[PDB]
Amino acid sequence: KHMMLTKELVKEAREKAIRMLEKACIAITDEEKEKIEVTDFGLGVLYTFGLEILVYVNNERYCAKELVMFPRQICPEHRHPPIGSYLGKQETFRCRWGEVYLYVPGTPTPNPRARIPEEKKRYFTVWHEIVLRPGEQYTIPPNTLHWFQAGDEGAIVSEFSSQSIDEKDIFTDPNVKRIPEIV
Amino acid sequence: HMMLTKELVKEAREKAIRMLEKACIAITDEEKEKIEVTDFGLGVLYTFGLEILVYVNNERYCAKELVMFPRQICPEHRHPPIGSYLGKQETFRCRWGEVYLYVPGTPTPNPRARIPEEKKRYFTVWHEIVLRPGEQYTIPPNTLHWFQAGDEGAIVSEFSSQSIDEKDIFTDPNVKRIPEIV
Ligand SMILES: OC[C@H]1O[C@](O)(CO)[C@@H](O)[C@@H]1O
Ligand SMILES: OC[C@H]1O[C@](O)(CO)[C@@H](O)[C@@H]1O
Ligand SMILES: [Mn+2]
Ligand SMILES: [Mn+2]
Repeated sequence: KHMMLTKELVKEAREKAIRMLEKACIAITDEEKEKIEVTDFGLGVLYTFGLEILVYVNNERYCAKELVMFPRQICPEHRHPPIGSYLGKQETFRCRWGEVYLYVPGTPTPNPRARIPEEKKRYFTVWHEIVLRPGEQYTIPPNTLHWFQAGDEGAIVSEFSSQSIDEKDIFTDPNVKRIPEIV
Repeated sequence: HMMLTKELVKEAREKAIRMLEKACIAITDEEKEKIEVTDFGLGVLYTFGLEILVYVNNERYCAKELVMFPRQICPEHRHPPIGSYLGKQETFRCRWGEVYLYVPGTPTPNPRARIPEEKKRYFTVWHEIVLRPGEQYTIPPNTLHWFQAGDEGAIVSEFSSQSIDEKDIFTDPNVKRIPEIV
């Protein structure tokens, strides 16, 4: 069934993300702990498709975030398009802990590490693999299709970017709604 | 006073690497060789100095890790407009240790920072912001600021618009930003 993001699911996920941040020695304030965003992308299977996000700062000039991912959690394929005169978000990912499998346009990598549910494979169209372990980075230019899945222990991945406007992101999966609906 | 030598730089790079490791911040072997050590041209690295890792710096944004040994001071400066570029805006986030940041405003009584008496004239802003791990402050462009780490040192992340270090304006006319490693 097309399941639902509940308050209890959100609380459970927020607490798990906080433990992961603490394990990686990343200090976060009590106020920030309350502002960790939990999204299941409107797909109803948070532990399959989902992200736990801390926004450190986001303004017209720049943005920085911490993306926390549970084991094998997937961020559905999307891109950050131009918005009016804004070029669109460019971002640099830096893995801080665990490992993540990032996919961008290019020649399909053989034997990719990511495992996508069979019924959703149609909504993953780019297959050039970049594996990031702690300390490693990759930069995604604006309006570029990408998606990612954490490894079997999960991941913490920093974002450094231009202004973020999540509401304007374009997803390949037409079922995705970026902004959560918590019951 | 001294000149910044290759040996002093390598010693400071190694100490900054150990501090990053203590804070559990992963860095690549390539990044270890690219940590910048500056004494701002003032010849007292352990008084005025910074060890910097630039994670990324382009036209759209910049992120750095600033490592500071106990009581290292960044001399007072601002990031000005450059042509049509507004100038760098930056957000600092303390990751480890503690740092004393000073910005324009009413002088704070009993500041935590300790500055050399003979350099006081080149520190002109005195409104104090203390940042402990997890805490942040944002400096608008063309704003005078300086900072000193606490008695354990500090690791302070920067999130900012494009960085152009060469165009920074320092209050101390003795400061030279761009290195002279002999
Ligand atoms: O909106 C989808 C998510 O994608 C990211 O850029 C990672 O690609 C996050 O900043 C964002 O919240
Ligand atoms: O150049 C002076 C230094 O000041 C900072 O913005 C911190 O204020 C660093 O990015 C820079 O390297
Ligand atoms: Mn993205
Ligand atoms: Mn600055």
